[PDB]
Amino acid sequence: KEVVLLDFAAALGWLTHPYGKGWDLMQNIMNDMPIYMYSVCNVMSGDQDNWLRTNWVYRGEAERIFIELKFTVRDCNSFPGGASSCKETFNLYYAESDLDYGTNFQKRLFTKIDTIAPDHVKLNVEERSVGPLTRKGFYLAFQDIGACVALLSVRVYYKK
Amino acid sequence: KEVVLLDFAAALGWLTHPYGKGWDLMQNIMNDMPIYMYSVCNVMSGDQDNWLRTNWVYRGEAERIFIELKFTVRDCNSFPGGASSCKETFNLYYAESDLDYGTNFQKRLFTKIDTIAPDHVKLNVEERSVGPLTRKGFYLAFQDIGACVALLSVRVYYKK
Repeated sequence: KEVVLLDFAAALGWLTHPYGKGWDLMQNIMNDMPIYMYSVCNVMSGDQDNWLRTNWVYRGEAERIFIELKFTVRDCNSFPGGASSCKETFNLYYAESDLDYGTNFQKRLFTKIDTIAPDHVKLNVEERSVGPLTRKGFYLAFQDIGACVALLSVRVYYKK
Repeated sequence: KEVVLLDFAAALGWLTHPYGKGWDLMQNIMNDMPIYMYSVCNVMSGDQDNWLRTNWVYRGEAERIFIELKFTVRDCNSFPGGASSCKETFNLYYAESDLDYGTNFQKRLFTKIDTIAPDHVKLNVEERSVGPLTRKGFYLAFQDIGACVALLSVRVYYKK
């Protein structure tokens, strides 16, 4: 039985560091129900280190969590003239905590789970897992290093 | 050889009728390069008839055009309490013209190509074609009938 801890597409207050110039919330709030997506596309600028951090998530009885990501990646060749700093990967991180950090964030406190690879707008579904988890809760975070990516769905579950 | 006539994700002025309450432009314009997507999610309201129309596209020497769509669909069961009017399909239309209609649009002047089916946020790639085309140009259009859908990529090409 999959027990869902987090389902982004189904409804957040996610932290972006930097705010504005890094990951950006895309939204349609003009219809019956909202569509939200975080994206980033600083493929020209170099030295990108853009962070997106989920809300705090309760661990409950989970020991191994599964993280399912759906996302687009635009290929670096599709940017005219060359995008020499463009990447087609991004990184998946997490941190455990017995307490809500609120808006406090430091990338150095997070532990890498994996580089996420796609293997001209390419659709992707990737799943990773991590455990054992032991604390009251945890955060996930996404580090962008200069890719052009829209996050469509983030689902975290464990198996009971 | 595929000759590309339209590539939405790679950069529009697309018409929405209705404007605001129908298809909505989602955008990230805060980074080096833009990410744009049209979406719609009026799954609660009933009697939806929302239109999104491309720019005018030159036919050139194309006779049969291929239309490649990438998109998400959120399942109707994922809306709590029941979404009795929710759909998981949308329709693909086109119209030929020797002249630019500008912002003029009438749905009755367009011809259906197909219902697009996906077969909780599901990723999709669908391709359809249509021809023979014979006029100076054409428009594509997307009719939403009450689904929750984000259009990620629209590519139109012909084979030379």
